[PDB]
Amino acid sequence: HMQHITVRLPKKARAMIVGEITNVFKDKYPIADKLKVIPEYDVIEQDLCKLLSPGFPKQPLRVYKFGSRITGIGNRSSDLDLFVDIGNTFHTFEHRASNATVAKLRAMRKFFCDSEDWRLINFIEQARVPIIKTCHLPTGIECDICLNSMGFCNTNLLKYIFESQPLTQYMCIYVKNWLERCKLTEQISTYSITLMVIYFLQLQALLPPIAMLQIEDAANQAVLVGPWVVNFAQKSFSELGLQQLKATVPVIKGFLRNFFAYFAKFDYEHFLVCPYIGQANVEIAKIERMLHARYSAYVSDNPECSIQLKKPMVVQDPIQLNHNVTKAVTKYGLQTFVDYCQQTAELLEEP
Repeated sequence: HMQHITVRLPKKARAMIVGEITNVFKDKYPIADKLKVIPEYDVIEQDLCKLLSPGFPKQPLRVYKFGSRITGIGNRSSDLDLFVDIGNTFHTFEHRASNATVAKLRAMRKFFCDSEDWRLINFIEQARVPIIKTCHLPTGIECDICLNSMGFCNTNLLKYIFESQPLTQYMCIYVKNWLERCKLTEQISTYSITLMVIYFLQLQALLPPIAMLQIEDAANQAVLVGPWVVNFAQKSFSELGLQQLKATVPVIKGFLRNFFAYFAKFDYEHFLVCPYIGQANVEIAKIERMLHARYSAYVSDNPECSIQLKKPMVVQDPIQLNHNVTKAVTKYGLQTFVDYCQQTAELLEEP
């Protein structure tokens, strides 16, 4: 659509970008760090167990917290994501929820509804990942409750990445806020652009390929959720041979300029963002042959569950390798993102 005219960067974004990088982080980073762990979360998880256990007597029940609060890029308005594991379902993968999973979520709904400690906000059973959205009234924190473990698994990977290489965390706080000010979150999520930051830094030799953390040998076995390897070697970057930078304003600004310039000129027709492989120029035409043998076997028995590559923008989840997290980005949404990237890189320059 008017592909010959650049989509103008929104003024709400422009003001943030041309304003000092300091003001971006002065409050936001300390807040995000603090929100990795606060006692409110223990209250939420204790209340969730007490609420739901009677509904599932004799089954084990464990609560796993995840999402932006837990990884260190949240703010006070952020939700908290919770995987409720009833009956040791952690290692079970369902690309689309099973009838059994849906029946469980439907049963859980009335508990939040009847309970005075919880306000039911929405019940979403048609999504790829069905969720219950509910406010925990004693803390006021909005919670997304799901029934599979993949988000928790990628949260733990992000936490390792952010703690090892804090530049990654600063960059993700910045680009999260940039997406919001650009009004792009309908199309590109915080998690998607987090994977884009990770991939970009892998290309700079500042983060390992995820595949390199998941070598399967005598010393290292996989934790499998269905066909997906969800654990990783928690090696020091010293051992990996990767330098660990101190995030300063000038360091952050230079890496952000290069991030936006890179994705402004990325060839989305032929290549995908691929933190699994962590190397430059990963071809859409080749990725499905570059994955572990479990992927090929999984698609054989689930032929409609292969990664969706016939899409404008391909960003592959590094653990759930059949998931293009940007599969809903349209041609015009991608043009908009590219144009906003181009204009942001321009405003971060300083000859």
